[PDB]
Amino acid sequence: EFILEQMRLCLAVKDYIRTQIISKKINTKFFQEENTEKLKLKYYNLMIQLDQHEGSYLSICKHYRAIYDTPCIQAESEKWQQALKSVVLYV
Repeated sequence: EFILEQMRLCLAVKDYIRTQIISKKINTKFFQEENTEKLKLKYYNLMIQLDQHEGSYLSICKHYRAIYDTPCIQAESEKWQQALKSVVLYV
């Protein structure tokens, strides 16, 4: 949480390069979602904003495919519908 929090602060500063620099320290430290789903959701909801800046239209597809985590995501049709719609829209 500590190392993830300052990413939003850097976004507030509007310094994308530093955000992309600091984000690389969490890629290998996955499987933190075994008991903390909301932390994983918060993490994924930031690279979407980050990559939307310049032109990256395919990595965000990978993120939305990664929103296929614990059925605490897909058992909520009211938002699961658009969660699975946006991936096929962005492909």
